Amino acid sequence: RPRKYVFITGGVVSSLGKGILTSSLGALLRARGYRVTAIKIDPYVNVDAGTMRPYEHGEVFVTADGAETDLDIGHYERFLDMDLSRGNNLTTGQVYLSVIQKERRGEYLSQTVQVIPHITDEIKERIRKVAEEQKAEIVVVEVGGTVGDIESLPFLEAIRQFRFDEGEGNTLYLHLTLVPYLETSEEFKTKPTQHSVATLRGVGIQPDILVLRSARPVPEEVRRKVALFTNVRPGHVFSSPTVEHLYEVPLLLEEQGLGRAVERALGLEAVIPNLSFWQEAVRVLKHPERTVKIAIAGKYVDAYLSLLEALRHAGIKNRARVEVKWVDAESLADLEEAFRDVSGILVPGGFGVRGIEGKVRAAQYARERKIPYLGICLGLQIAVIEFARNVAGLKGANSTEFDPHTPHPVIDLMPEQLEVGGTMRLGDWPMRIKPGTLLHRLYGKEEVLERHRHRYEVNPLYVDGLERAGLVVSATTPGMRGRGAGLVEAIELKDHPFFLGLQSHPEFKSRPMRPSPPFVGFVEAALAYQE
Amino acid sequence: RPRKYVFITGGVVSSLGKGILTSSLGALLRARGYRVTAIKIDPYVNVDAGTMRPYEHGEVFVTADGAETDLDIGHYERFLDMDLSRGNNLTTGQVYLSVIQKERRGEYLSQTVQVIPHITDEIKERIRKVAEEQKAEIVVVEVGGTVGDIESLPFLEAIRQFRFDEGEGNTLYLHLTLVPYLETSEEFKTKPTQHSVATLRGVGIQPDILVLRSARPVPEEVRRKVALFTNVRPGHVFSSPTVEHLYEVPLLLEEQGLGRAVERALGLEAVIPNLSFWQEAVRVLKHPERTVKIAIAGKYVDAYLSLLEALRHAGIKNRARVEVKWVDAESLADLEEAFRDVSGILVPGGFGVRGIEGKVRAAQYARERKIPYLGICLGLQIAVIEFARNVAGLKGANSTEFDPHTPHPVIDLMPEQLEVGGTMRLGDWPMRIKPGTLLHRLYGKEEVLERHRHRYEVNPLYVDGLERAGLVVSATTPGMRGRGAGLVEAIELKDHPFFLGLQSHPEFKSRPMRPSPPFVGFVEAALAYQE
Amino acid sequence: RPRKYVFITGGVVSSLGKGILTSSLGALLRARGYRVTAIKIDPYVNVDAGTMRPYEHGEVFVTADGAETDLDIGHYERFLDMDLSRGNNLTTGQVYLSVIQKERRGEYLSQTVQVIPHITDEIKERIRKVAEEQKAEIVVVEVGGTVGDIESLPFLEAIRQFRFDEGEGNTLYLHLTLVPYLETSEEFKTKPTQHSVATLRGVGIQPDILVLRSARPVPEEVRRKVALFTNVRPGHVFSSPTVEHLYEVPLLLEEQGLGRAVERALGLEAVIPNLSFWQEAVRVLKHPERTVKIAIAGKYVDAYLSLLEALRHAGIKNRARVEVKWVDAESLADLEEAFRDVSGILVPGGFGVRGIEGKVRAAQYARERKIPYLGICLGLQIAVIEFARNVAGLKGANSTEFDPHTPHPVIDLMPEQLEVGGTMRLGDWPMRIKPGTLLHRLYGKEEVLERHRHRYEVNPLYVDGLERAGLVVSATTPGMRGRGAGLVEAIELKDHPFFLGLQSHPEFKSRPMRPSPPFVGFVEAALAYQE
Ligand SMILES: NC(=O)CC[C@H](N)C(=O)O
Ligand SMILES: NC(=O)CC[C@H](N)C(=O)O
Ligand SMILES: NC(=O)CC[C@H](N)C(=O)O
Repeated sequence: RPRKYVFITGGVVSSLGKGILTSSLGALLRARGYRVTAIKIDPYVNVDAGTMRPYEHGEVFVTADGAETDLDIGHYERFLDMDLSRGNNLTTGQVYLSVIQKERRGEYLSQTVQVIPHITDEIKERIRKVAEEQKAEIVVVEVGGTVGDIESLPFLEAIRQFRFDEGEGNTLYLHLTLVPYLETSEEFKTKPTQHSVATLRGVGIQPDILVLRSARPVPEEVRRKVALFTNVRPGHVFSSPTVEHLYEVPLLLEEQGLGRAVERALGLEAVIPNLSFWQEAVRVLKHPERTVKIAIAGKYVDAYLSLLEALRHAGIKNRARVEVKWVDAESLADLEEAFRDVSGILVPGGFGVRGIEGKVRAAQYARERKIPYLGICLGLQIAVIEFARNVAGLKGANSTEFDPHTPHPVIDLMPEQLEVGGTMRLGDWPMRIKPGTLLHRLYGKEEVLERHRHRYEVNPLYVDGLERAGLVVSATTPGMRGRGAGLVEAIELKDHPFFLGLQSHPEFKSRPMRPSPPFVGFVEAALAYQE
Repeated sequence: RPRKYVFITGGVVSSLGKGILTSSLGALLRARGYRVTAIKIDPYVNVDAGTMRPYEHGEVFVTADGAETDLDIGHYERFLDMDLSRGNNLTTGQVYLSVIQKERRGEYLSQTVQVIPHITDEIKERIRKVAEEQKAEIVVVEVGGTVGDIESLPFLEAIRQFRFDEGEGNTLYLHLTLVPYLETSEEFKTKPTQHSVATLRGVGIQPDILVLRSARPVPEEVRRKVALFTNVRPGHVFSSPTVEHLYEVPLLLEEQGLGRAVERALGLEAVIPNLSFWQEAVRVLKHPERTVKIAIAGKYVDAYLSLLEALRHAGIKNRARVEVKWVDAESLADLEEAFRDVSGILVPGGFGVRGIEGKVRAAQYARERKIPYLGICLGLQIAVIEFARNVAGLKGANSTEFDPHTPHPVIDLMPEQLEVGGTMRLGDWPMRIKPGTLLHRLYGKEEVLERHRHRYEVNPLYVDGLERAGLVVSATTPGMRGRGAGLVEAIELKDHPFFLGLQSHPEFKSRPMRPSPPFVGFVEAALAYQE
Repeated sequence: RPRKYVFITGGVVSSLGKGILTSSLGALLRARGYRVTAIKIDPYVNVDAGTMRPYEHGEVFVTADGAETDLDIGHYERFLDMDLSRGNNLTTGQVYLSVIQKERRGEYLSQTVQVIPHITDEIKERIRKVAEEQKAEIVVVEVGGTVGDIESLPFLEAIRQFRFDEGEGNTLYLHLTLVPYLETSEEFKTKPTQHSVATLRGVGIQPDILVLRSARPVPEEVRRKVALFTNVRPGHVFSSPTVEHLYEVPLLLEEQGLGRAVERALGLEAVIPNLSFWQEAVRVLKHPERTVKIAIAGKYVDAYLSLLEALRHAGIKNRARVEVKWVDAESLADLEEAFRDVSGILVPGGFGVRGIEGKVRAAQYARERKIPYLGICLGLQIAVIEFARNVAGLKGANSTEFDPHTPHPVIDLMPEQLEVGGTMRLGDWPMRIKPGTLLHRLYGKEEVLERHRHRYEVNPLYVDGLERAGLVVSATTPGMRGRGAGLVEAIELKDHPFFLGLQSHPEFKSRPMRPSPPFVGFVEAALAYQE
């Protein structure tokens, strides 16, 4: 049974929702029982998303293996319901760096190294390597950038070569384009699509399937015209209309027949997908039994893409619509009005002093006014800082990240004793939950894994005291590779309806099919608070 | 002093308002005192617009010389304020037919005839010939179609050759493209523009000026990015935002600096344009002293492009906003409600029986209820028919176009005596107005020219009787080339506030700077009726 | 059983021998028993080759139906061994003229007519119409021009559309390109091929087969590289090396596997071609039993393409190599040296006085010195003129074409009595051969058809006298459609080893498989003369 490859390119304009299309096709294939994996090719020169801002210009996703990748990997994980790794985000920097380092070591045996075939071999090899490791039966590869630009050329060439390498029936090429619709003229402009496919053909790729992005679905007559001038059969031209909920996409594509078309094109026996989860999730999103509002007091108010997705997953499970009120951390200054008509307060992650003191106030206000509180990473550090100051009377308490000279570094770098150097804790780390805690009630397990991306920890030296003040350490980590043994992973308050914080980013693991308990509980408590 | 040529191409999509851009640049140049002319190249194979439907799929304009052309010629005439001719609408059919007929006659002297240079020579020759006849100092040529399609290729090549033929400083190339704007992302997508210009460059043309069509104006920073990747200097990239009134375009383009950029590029001494007319016309359109509503009882409710423009011109002169209520002729069946809140009824032109009887009812209703009435071409024939039936008691009266067997053909083909064969009366025909009539009051002249396009006339044999019944022949034509001597050109009613009809299409000559009197009076009477 | 279409395009440069490739594939298919036909698309604007010079810039072929076409039709007829017609030479002029005339007649029903789909529909319709009339099972269509130029675009689009129209397995696309070979570097440059195919793909066509034109055959390794970067399978990339004899082409292509590849691609059951004729003809050309030299006293010394082919066909049948000595008619002035080592003199066709008197001398010299003489069309008129002057003593005798005022118009326009106006006799005309003549000995029939293209005939009024002088009219035509009844078609001399002339162009019908008797005899007589 040969491995199947489905490549996805985009044309006309850079933004078409190609990430969600890839994810949606991934879901339709997994809904058929196939073992699938998606690879996001990002033509940029950055080796990885590690040197970029973690939130500001859009969230940087973190995989179980600790890789910092493009946010699309998160989409992919959510729609396919599986962990991806560093190998699922391929960049120009990675490819050129390996090939270049390889020829400096003389491993190319004195020959002249070139984009073709050397850079292109590296690209294909990485695509196959990761698909092998994940035992994929079908692999969906999304080419970032836009057909017609310079950066994606090496990648378009690389994937073009797969048809010959893999043999007939094992590769399929899909191209997504923009079809402008004039509300007045009431007409769909297909020329951009025509020119884009012609350009793609010029580099050597003939799409087998086309998806036309437009405000509304593209009429059959129009789709036929496009089919005939592109060399794509009529039944292989589909629409990608704009929709209210992202979860609707897999459904509308399957209904039009994308799934069937794909199976056939790959010469696979027809399998009836089970889309029961998506259908119900979309039903819940369109008809919530109730709706509650919570506030996100962040300093970056797609910076919290995974966070917002996590809230949505929890909402669905609670059969409730979760409305988000964005509260600018720094502005925190009438809290009564800022959190008016708010049944929950969430303090997300971030770096830098900006907004810290503002978040501190939100936490205090949420602790005193018995308002559900969820703190993620920095959110926990904030809570620890606010508790340290106003409950343990540790005046000036803070994190050395914000005040390197505070007299009470309740949050500081990795303790020298627990170190092995100046690197963050990234990826999955085991978390031992304490029985009888709120954390325990939510998970229902005593041992779990959550993903991390931070360089500051709760200072051990202060734990004993804070606990005496009434702070509960509902979770700790046994460490990993002899590092961070004993570090605090979660904190909560006993005399509060819902006050929880975690050092990790549990949003990163949240899947619409399997919500993150910390968020499930947060939403549940919110609803409770709303009475 | 060399003749200057400004070529205008379009890219990305077929609809960008390139016709109005051409017209607007034409206006800015005439506002500088230059003798200008515009040529519309229509890549279609039709020799002319003569075999197309006159109204249904958009109006077919008629020039003073009787040529049936694309509607853009009308725009051109209105913005430049000058009559154009058959030579101002160049088509593929015209070009290939002349070259082909020429080689069949052996006039190419036994050589192999080809698209290049023979078809391209014909195109350039026609462009120069018409510009010469019109003594143009600056000629604006608009290339129909979209860069990247097959049909316009011979024309793009033809105009590319002008740079070398005319010598430096005498040719300028402008390209209009679509820049999609995402209301959400709040971003302008410039890739389509980039790809389009790259394609244009590929055929051999480097634009000197670019105009970016988009919902809103394109920011300076964005325009600079486009300038740098297209080879067009920053100061030569302009915006074409969507606007309320067409007359605003010349103004916004001049303000941004298109006029100045053009003069400079053509090496002409700066001239301060006088845009006083446009500024006031736009002021009137934005702030009408009053507004009246009139109904258009037509069978095609851009079929009446020139008609609606004519109403707008009249409105401006009357400093009033004219609201049009579309009344489907055929549906005419409660007239009281159909013309409710209507201070004027206009019955436009058309061919075919469809809606005739419905129009007849509108006329009768407008004659009895003393409601201002304006009938254009068919509009007059309708009025004559309704008057014949209900005032002269000529039962069954009609036009032989609708009832070839009516016992009273008050409207029929060109009288055999007045003929010279089965062709329509097209283009300007002299009209002798009768002193003391409503027609006379409106024009203020006794002799004028109006454009025609019809094959039916008021049957002479019935004039005497109809006049006795009370119908007034306020105009007749002395004929032309010994044809149609004596034919009725206009009719009106003495005992009515405003009841007028003309055989010609006076909308075709209406200019915003010089409104058509028949419409000026119609609007004036409407206002009167509204009290 | 579906009709199969094989399209042939050319890239990089205009001259690649694509005409002979088309012809050669045609031969391989007919050698398999298929009914085939070839259509030559000539992108030029000339409706037909009728207004071009008949010889000067290359011969203009004439088909049985009297059509004047591109010389490729001749190749086609020779390799396929079948008569083609006007419909086998499609031009831009024909296509645009029909569509244009059609819309002027309003036959497009008021719609806007465009290159696509109207011009393209006309092209496809003409291709199918002619294939139907000829009951073709396989049709080979050659696209003139070069991929990448403007003129052939409408045709490339037209043929691209056939794949969808005809359904899978019924269309095949072949592209011929130039692969430069550096004699020094000893390398084949494949980039031109790469860029050309990329351009072809850009217009929407993916070649299934490629033929690389180069000085020498392209190595397998190189062919594989081209296959991989063009999307064409390795076994479908072939070579077209330069060769000594044109007849070698079908053979080398079949040997490489073009025939097999084509049958398979069209989903046809393998048929073993019988290439026995070509193999022997090539054997004869490489190893002639003998060789003789004849002189061609023409005024255009590919003007005589069909003539030279006819000589080659005759040579093969006589198992002798025929060497041609070009003798410039006008220069005729030492005949002894001009015809030194010449065993035969041929005077071909032409128009105009230039060289007439020179040809006259060659004829006289050939008649007196008992040297084999073959006169084609003008060649016969010359002989009649020379005989009239020097044997019948008709001083000043001539053709009115050269001397409108000669006192003895032994050759003049179509006799007024035999006319029906000022048109030439074109295409096949029946020729009644007289028993016992040299003409009869050669053909072996009394009635045959030969193709014509001339406007001058032997003046009847002079026949009687010339016959008395000793001239023999070995053939006459019963006329056609009541025209030219009785006209002289051939003349010969009784007291001469070989002196023959014909009014028609028997070269046009000569096929390598079936030589034209007049030439067979001419060569035979030449050999005889050489002793
Ligand atoms: N993303 C975050 O929440 C980071 C919190 C803090 N900067 C740390 O390094 O721990
Ligand atoms: N356009 C018109 O108004 C045409 C009216 C009528 N068909 C005529 O030929 O006179
Ligand atoms: N091609 C020819 O041989 C033409 C001969 C001569 N011009 C004729 O019209 O008969």
